[PDB]
Amino acid sequence: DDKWERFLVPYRQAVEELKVKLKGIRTLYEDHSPIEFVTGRVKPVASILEKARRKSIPLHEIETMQDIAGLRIMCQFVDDIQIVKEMLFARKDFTVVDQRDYIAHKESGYRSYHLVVLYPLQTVSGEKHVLVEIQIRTLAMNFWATIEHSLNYKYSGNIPEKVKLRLQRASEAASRLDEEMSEIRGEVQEA
Amino acid sequence: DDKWERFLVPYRQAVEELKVKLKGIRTLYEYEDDHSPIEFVTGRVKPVASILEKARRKSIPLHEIETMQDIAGLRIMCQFVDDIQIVKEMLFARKDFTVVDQRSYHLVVLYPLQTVSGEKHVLVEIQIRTLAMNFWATIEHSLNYKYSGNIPEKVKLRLQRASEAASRLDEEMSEIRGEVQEA
Amino acid sequence: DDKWERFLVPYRQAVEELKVKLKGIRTLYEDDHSPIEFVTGRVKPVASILEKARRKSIPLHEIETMQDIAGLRIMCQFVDDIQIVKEMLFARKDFTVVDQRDYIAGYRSYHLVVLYPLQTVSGEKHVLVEIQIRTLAMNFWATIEHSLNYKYSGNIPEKVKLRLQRASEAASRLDEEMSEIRGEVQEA
Amino acid sequence: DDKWERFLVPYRQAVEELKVKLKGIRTLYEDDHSPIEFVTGRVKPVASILEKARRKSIPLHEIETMQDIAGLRIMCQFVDDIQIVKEMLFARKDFTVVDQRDYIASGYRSYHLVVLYPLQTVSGEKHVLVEIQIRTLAMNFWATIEHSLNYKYSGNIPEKVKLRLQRASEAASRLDEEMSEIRGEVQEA
Repeated sequence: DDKWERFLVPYRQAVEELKVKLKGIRTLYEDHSPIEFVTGRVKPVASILEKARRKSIPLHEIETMQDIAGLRIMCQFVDDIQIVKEMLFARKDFTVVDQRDYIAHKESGYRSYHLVVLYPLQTVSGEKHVLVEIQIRTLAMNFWATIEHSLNYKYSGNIPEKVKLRLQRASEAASRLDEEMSEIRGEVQEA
Repeated sequence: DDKWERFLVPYRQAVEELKVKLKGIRTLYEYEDDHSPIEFVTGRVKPVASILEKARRKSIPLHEIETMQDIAGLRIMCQFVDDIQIVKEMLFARKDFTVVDQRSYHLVVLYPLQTVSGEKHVLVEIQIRTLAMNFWATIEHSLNYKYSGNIPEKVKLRLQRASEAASRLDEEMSEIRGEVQEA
Repeated sequence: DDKWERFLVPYRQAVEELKVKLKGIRTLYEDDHSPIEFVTGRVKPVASILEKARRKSIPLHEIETMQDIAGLRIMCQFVDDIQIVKEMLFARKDFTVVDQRDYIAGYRSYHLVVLYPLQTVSGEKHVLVEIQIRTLAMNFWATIEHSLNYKYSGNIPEKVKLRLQRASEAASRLDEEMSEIRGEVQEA
Repeated sequence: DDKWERFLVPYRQAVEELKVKLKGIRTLYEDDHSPIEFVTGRVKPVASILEKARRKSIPLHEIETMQDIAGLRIMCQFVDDIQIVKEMLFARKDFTVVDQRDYIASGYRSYHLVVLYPLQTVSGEKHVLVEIQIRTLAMNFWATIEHSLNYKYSGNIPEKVKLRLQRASEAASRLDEEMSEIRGEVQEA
């Protein structure tokens, strides 16, 4: 079982390196920083196994899983997301290998931009390329998604319809808040 | 002004001590693992510039700065409106400081800081807000800064609209929470 | 096994709170000489708790009496800094000192034990926390001694044991020359 | 003076990124003996850059040629670890080594190398020089003290204090020698 913890060591180190890197973006800006804060997480073994058994994964290719390592970048404004995206695409300390835009959204109201990078981790024995998922979200998107995640866990994937209807209303309310915020930003920018 | 950096030392330490304390609440829950009434905690000591400036707009003599309740400040952000009362009650029950005032919900605590030369009781303001309110409030504060306290009418309208949208979001979240708890 | 990590939660939080407090001392000083160089803290792993419980025959219902489930280490530059730190700790009002032992007066270290009034969700929990105060040279020697004793399962060969003893004497002489540097400057 | 802190921002970020990288080495090892005990990093204060800026003949036009505005220190338990860390650093591909100087071979002992770190910024890449020193714990202790004394006495320690500092460097060296023999003995497994 520490074969697991030995397997996850590079993923954890990739996340810590990328956290300090991405947090440097906001520091460099202190005008308006396009990043409010940054979090990162390596998937717990249980959650790796559960998803592997839910999506057809024999345990020998789990290394194909794109989100064992994950970061989340939270932005104040919707337009900040495109800015962060472009910064990430320009970085030379990793390469972007995949992306998908749920901002351009899901049936329940999930809003988030995803990309996956291949991070060239320097190890004791040389280089190891590890997949790291990076999501970019507004604060309001992140708030809604966090609640949805908690409810799906609490109800084991079967949220009762009365709660699901309200969750869907909350996603629209979060979306409207982001729209009003966008109007504020655009109006300030017509400087 | 090294006079300043020395004056602010206790305030900064009180904030760091209180941050680790309050962040421990969430930790206590999420082993548990049910719902933490705290989502996150931030803290800041007011910059020398902003202390002086506020001192001069409500007419405060330089020997009366230590009376200011918000040189040191923390902010506690909660998911749900109902969490705010839960956090409030937790803070009133803690024995490692005393609550001396209250009125976003804010309270002020007196923190018995241990220093090398003995004790120093320092005032620290604690604001408790929902995430949605914090988001609006951060933008309002920034605009108030950018426009030096006189926000233009075309921006203030949009800020009011954002405030209403934040309110609607908190209301839906509250309804979600209300449905879940009657389990 | 989930019972264990819930049991250790208060110990971890006590350590994190004490670390930030004790690191504040150096901050308060930094112009002058800080009696503290750095601060570390650790909660003993369940494995190590159980094993010590079995060597000093502690019923699992009595483990909470163990003084070093939670531990901090304070490292100082000079031997004289240790007395200064000791006095600071005895004067603090955010905990109470309940025990101490001085191996400075080849293992060298000062130990004390405090009772920390941890604020929890359900009220107060008083937790025992061991605080060791050491010079850098002392901590270095003790760290090596601990590692070897682990590698050799408590039975260090005589050829390694002789060198470890000479090393503790070298560490002690290093501290002595450092003390003389301090004693002279101080005689300003 | 705000030009100073904008100037130092990349240096600070380079140090923070390299700290997390180098601290990952020990983690990777824990199980086994880590050749690294701990890692610190520092950007030089404006005052100290300027003072060094030409008591050592450097125009502020070319401050960036200074190799130690950004600095890291790697502390090892054993003298033999230093060579291991050195070889690890030369093998890394996330920077390039551009200079080195060896005082393992006043009583000062330390191995130095200088790397060029390709910092990703908002405006593209910035290559910054970062000095990395590798020291035993006992060496680092002594050097920390000398540096503090050199500050107290504005760069010329009086000799009655300097003599003892030399005796102290010799005491640290002897501690390292016994530890080396211990390491040297255990490995003969």
